[PDB]
Amino acid sequence: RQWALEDFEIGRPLGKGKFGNVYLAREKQSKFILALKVLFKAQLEKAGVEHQLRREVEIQSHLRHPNILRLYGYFHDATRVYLILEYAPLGTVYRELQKLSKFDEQRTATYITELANALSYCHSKRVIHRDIKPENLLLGSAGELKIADFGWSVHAPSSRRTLCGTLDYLPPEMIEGRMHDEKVDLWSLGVLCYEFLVGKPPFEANTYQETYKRISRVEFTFPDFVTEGARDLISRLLKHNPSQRPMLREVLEHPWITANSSKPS
Ligand SMILES: Nc1ncnc2c1ncn2[C@@H]1O[C@H](CO)[C@@H](O)[C@H]1O
Repeated sequence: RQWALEDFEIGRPLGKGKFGNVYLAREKQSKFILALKVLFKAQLEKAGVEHQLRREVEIQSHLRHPNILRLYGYFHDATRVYLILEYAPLGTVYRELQKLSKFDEQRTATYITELANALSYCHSKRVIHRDIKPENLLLGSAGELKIADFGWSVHAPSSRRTLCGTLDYLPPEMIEGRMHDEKVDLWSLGVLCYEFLVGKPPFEANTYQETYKRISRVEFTFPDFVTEGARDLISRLLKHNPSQRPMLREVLEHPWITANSSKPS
C-alpha cells in the first residue's frame, strides 16, 4: 500500500512531459510490469497543480474500467512525486495517428465506442475528463483504447478553466469561460472522431487566437473522402449549444458507429 523507489527497477522511458517523464518499470517483488511517471515537486509547485494532482490520483484510483488506464499507487521522493500506472504496450493513439496519417472508418468507430463506454462510466460516477486528446489515449495489448491523464478532470457541473495551453480539443463554452457540464466530453468526442478520419483537428490553425475564433464560430469543413454517415455524427457532436449535443448512448446507437464498430456498445 506504501511504495518506495527501491521496490522498482526502472526501464526505458515511455514518455516525456513538461512536468515529468514516464518510465517503464518492473516491480521487483512480483515482477509486475507497469509505467512509472516521475514528477519533481519543484516543477509542480510553480503551477498550482498540487491540488490538481490530488484530484487526478483520487479519481483514477477509484475508477475501474477496461477502457480507462489504471493507477495502482502513488508515493513521494524527497522531493519527487511518483505515480504507479498501468503500462500500455501498444502506446499512444497520437503515435498511431502519426504512423498511419489517418484512421479507417472501422478503426475510428471502435475507438469512439470504447471512448463512449469509458465516458459513460465516468459520467455515471460523476467525473468529467475535460481534456481528451490523442496524446492522452493509450493502447492495450489487445489494441483496445484506454483513457489516461485525468489531471484536468473534475466533478461537474463546474467552473474550472484556457490560459496555459492549446485549444484544439476545448469546447466553446470552456474557452469562453462559461460554466460547463458533461457535454464538454461530447464535444471532445466530436473533435477526436474528426481528427481520426481526417488526420488533423477540425479547428486547427497557425495561431492560438485564430483557433479561438474557429472554435467559437464552430467553423470546420469536411474533406471529400469523409462519409456522410461520419459527417452526421460529427455535426451532431460539434454544436455550439451544449444542450443540443447528443447523449453518449445516442452516440453508441448511431448508425455509422454501429455499422463500422468491431466492439459492441
Ligand atoms: N502507461 C503508459 N504507457 C505508455 N506511455 C505512457 C504511459 N503513461 C504515460 N505515458 C506517456 O507519457 C505521457 C505523459 O502522461 C503520455 O502522453 C504518454 O505518451
